[PDB]
Amino acid sequence: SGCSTVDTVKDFNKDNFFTGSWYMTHYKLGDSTLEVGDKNCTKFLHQKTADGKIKEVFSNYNPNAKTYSYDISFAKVSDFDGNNGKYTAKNVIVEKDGRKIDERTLQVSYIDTDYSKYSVVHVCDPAAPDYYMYAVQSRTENVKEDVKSKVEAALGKVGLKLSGLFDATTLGNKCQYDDETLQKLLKQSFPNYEK
Repeated sequence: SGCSTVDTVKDFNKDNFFTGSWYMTHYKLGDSTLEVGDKNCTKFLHQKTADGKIKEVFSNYNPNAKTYSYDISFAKVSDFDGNNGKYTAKNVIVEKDGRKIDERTLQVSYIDTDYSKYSVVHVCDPAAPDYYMYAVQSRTENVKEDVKSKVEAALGKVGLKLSGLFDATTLGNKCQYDDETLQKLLKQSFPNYEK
């Protein structure tokens, strides 16, 4: 019980992964049937800087409530497990302006990625294992048709199929992403979490 350990991408290229932005297209969150409050449109921006810091800023938009939530993962190259797509991050839930609301530790496991199109991840809180997430992620709002099977294989490894996940792209026509806040918080200094 607790957080599941999943095999991860071998030879993780941080520099090509932690650049630009990603969209979360499909996902499973916990064991229970998904409620409308957990049906969100998520986009995140990240960056790895020379100092070795990794930073990821999430915009989570719930079309049903027309509300945004924001969180930021902070990690350092030295939090990664060797050369695998695996690491621990301090994830902070914040307001638009970056004020801390709550914080937790996440274990992030990249099951697979080709860097330029898609990634498949497992995220889990070692202190709240009932909060686990398996997610499909894309450089575009939809996963590009020509990698749909390369993705479905990855999900295969973890006992899942794409159709077995919430398709966030059913929200699409109502999906919104707070690019302004994303850009602003990425640049913004967080001395309580940097280092």
